[PDB]
Amino acid sequence: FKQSIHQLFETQVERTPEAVAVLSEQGQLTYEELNTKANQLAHYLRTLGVKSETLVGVCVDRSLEMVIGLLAILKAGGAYVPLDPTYPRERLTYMVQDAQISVLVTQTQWSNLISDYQGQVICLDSQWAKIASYSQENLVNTVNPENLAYVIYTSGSTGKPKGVMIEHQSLVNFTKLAIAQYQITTSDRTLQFVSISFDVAAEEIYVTLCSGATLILRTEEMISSIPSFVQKSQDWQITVWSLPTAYWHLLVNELVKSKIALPDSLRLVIIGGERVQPELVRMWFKNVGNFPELINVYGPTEGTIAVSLCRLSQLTESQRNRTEIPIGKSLGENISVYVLDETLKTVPPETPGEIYIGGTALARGYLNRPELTAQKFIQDPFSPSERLYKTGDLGRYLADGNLEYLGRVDHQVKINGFRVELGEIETVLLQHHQVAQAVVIDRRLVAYLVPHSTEENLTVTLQQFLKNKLPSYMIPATFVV
Ligand SMILES: Nc1ncnc2c1ncn2[C@@H]1O[C@H](COP(=O)(O)OP(=O)(O)NP(=O)(O)O)[C@@H](O)[C@H]1O
Ligand SMILES: NC(=[NH2+])NCCC[C@H](N)C(=O)O
Ligand SMILES: [Mg+2]
Repeated sequence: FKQSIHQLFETQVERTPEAVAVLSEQGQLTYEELNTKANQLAHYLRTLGVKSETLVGVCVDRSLEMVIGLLAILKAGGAYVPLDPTYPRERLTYMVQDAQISVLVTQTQWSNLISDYQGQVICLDSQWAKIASYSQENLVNTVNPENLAYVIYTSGSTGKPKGVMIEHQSLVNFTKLAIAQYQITTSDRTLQFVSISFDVAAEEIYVTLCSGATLILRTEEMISSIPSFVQKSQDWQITVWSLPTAYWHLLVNELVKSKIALPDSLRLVIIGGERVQPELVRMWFKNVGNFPELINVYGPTEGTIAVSLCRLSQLTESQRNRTEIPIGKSLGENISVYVLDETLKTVPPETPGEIYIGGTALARGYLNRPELTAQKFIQDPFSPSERLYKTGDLGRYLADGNLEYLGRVDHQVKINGFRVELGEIETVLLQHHQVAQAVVIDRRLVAYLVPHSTEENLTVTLQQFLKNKLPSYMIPATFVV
């Protein structure tokens, strides 16, 4: 039963061609229309040399175009590499060079964003008349399941981000499991929330589109305030929210502080990305109750989005009166979530250890980082045909079988909900001429540094320096000497 993610999508299109697939504040596309437009772009991409294992950069804003673009790259047999337009030129250029990207799917408003680029560029906004001349038919046979679907960059502690290579087979497995876990149906309306620079965007997009639900693309404005976010979700009649945990934390505090009613259409809230606060979980159950359903979802990018989940609304009082809220149990049978000792042996229940992931969830590895790949994706000594991914997350299984997240072994953290290696920022700061040694810590980022010379506006100088290298959320608010 061999299948690619776009094939899963294609099966759905055939089932329900006239359903609305994607909605934005600007327009909408039916399943048929999304499929035919992605086919037209895909056919064009094939004529540009895009084929299986070809990496295609995607530098688009959240729009109907974004979705067409992702699906087209997939259908052409390529793997997309998200290139976040809010990142600085130098970071984007690095990714393009590192990934050897020679096709860039973008829009005219982003065209000056690569330190400039010798490959083929397609601007979806200005060249649609050309693209509309290509075939609307599904392409046949362009990938195997072991072929890449996307390469997504994450923070690197040695000083540069690195790409996590995700094959179709792991993504398809994820998507099918999540669809059944969440009970997504053709009646659902899912809010597309996170940037495609984070793999949770793939959950939101593919779970929705491969089940026949409607994907609703959010605006920048709707998240600036919780009342706006809630009211717009009520206007859209949203049934599924997928929220970074830190944003859900904001939401809960504002719910109680105000008398804001949740949308009446909302049936499920999926959270993840960092440790949920038991107090806010208790505050949620007191003020909201058990509907909408609340699920805590865990996993790293390297395990294809998520590997564990816990239905918080199904926890007993006692399970929620604990000091950690569980991250739960494996998303499915072909995914193993282990707590292991230093020799990779399982431990008795309630014994803490490090979380390692096995089975269908695994990334192929890190793009062009053989040392890091060998370090993190380990051959299973007790099952040599298989690999384990070392998560760097500590945890323990409770007697009831639920996994608890216990923290990190290292200096990876989450800032604004985004994965940050403190070593990335620290490594980058050492490159400045007037920094001698440097250390960056949470908690919020504060930089600890001894300069070569003390200049008295060194805050703004190191800030402006990092501004052009690192995403904003990697820039400390304050510095210390
Ligand atoms: N439900 C959860 N509870 C606690 N921690 C979580 C949960 N979900 C994810 N995490 C943490 O987030 C890590 C995985 O981050 P990941 O999803 O790989 O990065 P990201 O947020 O997409 N940003 P990046 O990968 O740098 O672009 C895990 O290893 C945990 O430390
Ligand atoms: N809504 C979700 N399914 N979120 C997934 C949570 C796990 C994911 N690794 C993260 O860091 O966010
Ligand atoms: Mg993830």
